[PDB]
Amino acid sequence: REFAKEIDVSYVKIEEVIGAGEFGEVCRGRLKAPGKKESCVAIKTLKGGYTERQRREFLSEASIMGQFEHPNIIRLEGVVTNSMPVMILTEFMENGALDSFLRLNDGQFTVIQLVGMLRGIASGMRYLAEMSYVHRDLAARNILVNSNLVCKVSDFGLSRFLEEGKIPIRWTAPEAIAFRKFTSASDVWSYGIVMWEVMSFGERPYWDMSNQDVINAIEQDYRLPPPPDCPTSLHQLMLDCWQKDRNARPRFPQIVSALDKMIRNPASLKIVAR
Ligand SMILES: Cn1ncc2c(N)nc(-c3cccnc3)nc21
Repeated sequence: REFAKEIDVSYVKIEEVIGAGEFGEVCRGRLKAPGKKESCVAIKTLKGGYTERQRREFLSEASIMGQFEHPNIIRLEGVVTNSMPVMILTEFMENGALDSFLRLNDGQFTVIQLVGMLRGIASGMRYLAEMSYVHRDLAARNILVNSNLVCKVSDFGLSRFLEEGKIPIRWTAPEAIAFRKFTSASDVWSYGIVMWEVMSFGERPYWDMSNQDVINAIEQDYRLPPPPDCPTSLHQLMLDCWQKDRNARPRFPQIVSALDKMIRNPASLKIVAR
C-alpha cells in the first residue's frame, strides 16, 4: 500500500524514451529532491487503461527492489503512486541490458573484463541468496550495465509462472522445469547460462533448439560447449553450475570466490580448448 520511497512527481523530469518494458515505456530522466543533488534515473511508467491487477504487478517490482541494497542490485530511487501516471524510478544504467551490450561490443572486451562482469553478477546473486530471494529469471537480458561496466541484477517479482509469464526454459534448472522447485541452486544453474552468454558476447543459449529439445538434451547429458576463446576454467565453472543434482552445484559464495581467484591469478585463464 504505502511505499517508503514515494516521491513528489514535481521532483521528476521525464526526458527521452530509452526502451520498452513489460507495462510501458522506459525513459531517462532526472530526479531532484529538496536537499539532494540532481541524479539521473530510469523511469518506468504505467500509462493509459490498465487493470488493478496490472497496477499491483507493476508496483510489486518496486516493493521487492526496495527491500534490497547492494552495489550489484538495481537501486530503487522512488515511486509515484499517489498520482497518475504511476512511475517506478531506478538508478540509470547507461549501457542497458548486458546481452545486447555485449553483442554491440563483440570481441571488444577482454576476458578479465568479462570475468569482472560475471563477478559483479555473482555478487548480486550471493546477496539475493543470502536474503532468501530466488530470482527465477536470471539471464543476461535481466542484467543492466552502467558506464563503468558494473553489472547489476534487475527484474524483480514474486508472481508465479503461468505453469504454476512462462518458465524461461533455456535458463531454468531441470528440477525447476520438472517440479517447479525454484531455489538459489536453480538460480546457480541460470547463472551458468549467464556465464555462457557473457563469454559468447550475447549469443542465444542453445541456438535454434526448441524448448522441448533443450529439456531433452539436458536430460540426455548435453551441455553447452565452451564459447570461442573461452578459458577452460570458466567453462568448467559453467559445467559445475549445470550439475543435474542441485546439491552438487556450487553456491553463490563459492562462485564469487572462484571468480576472485581468476582475477587474482589471470594466468589461469590462458588455457583454452582445442
Ligand atoms: C537503461 N536503464 N537504466 C535503468 C533501467 C531500468 N531499471 N530498466 C530498464 C529497462 C527495463 C525494461 C525494458 N527496457 C529497459 N532500463 C534501464
